[PDB]
Amino acid sequence: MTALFPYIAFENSKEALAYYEEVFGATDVKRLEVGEEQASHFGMTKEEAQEATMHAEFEVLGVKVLCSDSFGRADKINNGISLLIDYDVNNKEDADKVEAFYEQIKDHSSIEIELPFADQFWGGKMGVFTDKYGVRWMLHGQDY
Amino acid sequence: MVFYMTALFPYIAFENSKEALAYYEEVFGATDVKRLEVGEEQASHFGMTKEEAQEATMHAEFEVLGVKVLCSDSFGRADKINNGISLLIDYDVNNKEDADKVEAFYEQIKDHSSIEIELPFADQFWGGKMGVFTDKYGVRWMLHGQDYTAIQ
Ligand SMILES: [Zn+2]
Ligand SMILES: [Zn+2]
Ligand SMILES: [Zn+2]
Ligand SMILES: [Zn+2]
Repeated sequence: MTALFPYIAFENSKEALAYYEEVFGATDVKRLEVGEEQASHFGMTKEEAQEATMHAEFEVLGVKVLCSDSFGRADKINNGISLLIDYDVNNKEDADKVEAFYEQIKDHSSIEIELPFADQFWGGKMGVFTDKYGVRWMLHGQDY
Repeated sequence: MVFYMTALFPYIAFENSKEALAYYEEVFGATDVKRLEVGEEQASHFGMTKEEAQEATMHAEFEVLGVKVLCSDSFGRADKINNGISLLIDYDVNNKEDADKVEAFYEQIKDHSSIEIELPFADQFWGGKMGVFTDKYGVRWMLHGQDYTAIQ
């Protein structure tokens, strides 16, 4: 029923969505552009509107992230609020996906590794990194 | 046999999570508050006094409208909280139990002195409800009611 979603204000969500699709393996990408009619209403050209995003979404590791363009109204993305992806180390399907995702992302030039993804002394796995847009991601594997 | 599904949680870096947790308990009606303080033994390891460690938080959680928020102290390492990443609470307008809780929560929070209303919580032309506000810590919350009845 009730669910929480981060809602990110990107400078350009069109670019950011292509980045997550390529670097993070993001799936189910949906993007609502500023319509040709809406261009005049917002105060932009036909081309500027085609590049702009009203509302968007993408799934990373089966979790949904919502986003929209800043339109010069939002603050720059920082690490004050990080996105933690929690998974059960005893759920093979998810555990393998997290493994594959990290394997594919760990060496990427856009990714800044804060804590390499690894098994922690008291249990589970924990990894921390920041992407080129400044989003801080934390991968948290727990034993339930 | 029993497994949990993958879930996303915001992880907030507060200057003081102890204070912030009391604020959410009081102003937001936050429930299931759990706080792990810096232990007396850990104080020396962290480079702080016994008192400073009792006030400090290593890990914490709280529920608002049945959704979980994680947090920890900044310890001067994290950036100041802004609206680059907002927290959207999504619910069904046609689920009376949840709809009433969202209504009651908003009614209780709208007039508070800590709360800055960006968009009053209201029905939207194309369907559902939407409301937007920022708290004293700079967290931007969005309330979003969805109608799953087709337009046609
Ligand atoms: Zn959509
Ligand atoms: Zn852990
Ligand atoms: Zn806990
Ligand atoms: Zn809506």
